[PDB]
Amino acid sequence: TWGVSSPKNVQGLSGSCLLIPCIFSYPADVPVGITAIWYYDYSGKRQVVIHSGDPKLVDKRFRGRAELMGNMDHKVCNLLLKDLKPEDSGTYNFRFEISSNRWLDVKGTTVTVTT
Ligand SMILES: CC(=O)N[C@H]1[C@H]([C@H](O)[C@H](O)CO)O[C@@](O[C@H]2[C@@H](O)[C@@H](CO)O[C@@H](O[C@H]3[C@H](O)[C@@H](O)[C@H](O)O[C@@H]3CO)[C@@H]2O)(C(=O)O)C[C@@H]1O
Repeated sequence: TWGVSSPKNVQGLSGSCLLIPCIFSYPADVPVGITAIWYYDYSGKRQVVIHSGDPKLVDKRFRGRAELMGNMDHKVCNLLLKDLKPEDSGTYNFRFEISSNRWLDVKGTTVTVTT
């Protein structure tokens, strides 16, 4: 079945890093490269944190501070956020595109960054 599995909320500290564990799934009948995209505040600012298809789409606010630590071939979508700022608090949502066969996790993971 289609889905993304990750903690609902995670806490982080200013200046530190945060690794959001992530595993995704899709039906075995779907023909398969997979594009990985992580959004920040999808329903609002909708800024691109990670984009494996075209890194040029990444918002300047995240360039050099975020990296996809997962192996898409192994269905791992781990997100590493570096040099955390209080402004990084908010919800991050993963989206993967295969080919109609695309999926956006509406749940996402909410990050809280304190001093
Ligand atoms: C396998 C599959 O069916 N993939 C669909 C996906 C998934 O259903 C979805 O990602 C699961 O979360 O939906 C696709 O279309 C959706 C996409 O365009 C999003 C963009 O935000 O909107 C969805 O419609 C929403 C709409 O935006 C809301 O305003 C409304 O209240 O609810 C609608 C849903 O009922 C689209 O369904 C996708 O690309 O993600 C199409 C894939 O084929």
